[PDB]
Amino acid sequence: MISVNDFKTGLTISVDNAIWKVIDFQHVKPGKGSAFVRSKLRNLRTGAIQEKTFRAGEKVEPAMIENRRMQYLYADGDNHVFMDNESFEQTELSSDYLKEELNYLKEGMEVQIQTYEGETIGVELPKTVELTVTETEPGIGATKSATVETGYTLNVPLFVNEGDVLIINTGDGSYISRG
Repeated sequence: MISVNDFKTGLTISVDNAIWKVIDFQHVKPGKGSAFVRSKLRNLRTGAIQEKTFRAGEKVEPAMIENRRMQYLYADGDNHVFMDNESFEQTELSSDYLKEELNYLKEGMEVQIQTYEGETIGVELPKTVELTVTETEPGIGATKSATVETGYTLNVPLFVNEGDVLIINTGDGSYISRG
């Protein structure tokens, strides 16, 4: 493990049943005695920030995060199958893990998946996506509702027609323009 005398910005560690990144830290020398570390840690699941103190002799546990470039192949009922671009290994993720991301995912999309000791900790989508309109009122600074091919519904300009391709921001869910 990591000694209190060997910290640096950016180390990844496991402590108190969470995984964390060292954002900043101070190496403390108390008078003439035994040194310790006060660290600022970011939780790699939630983004919360907490202070943690490591005392001399403690032996902090390292954490290895795997980051993989993957392709979404297709849905298999409740299973969503992704392929590793380098190895061709397949991973199956569930709708109940991907609840919000399914508003935007479509067959063929490239994603990045992060894993810690077998657990899946994140899926990073493209920043924008192109999705077709399956339901909206016909055309005849005002908006109307539209449903796209994933089931996602959003507000769009009055000129949009069923079958149009929309460019949508995956961060805030908003309409950008037509494709």
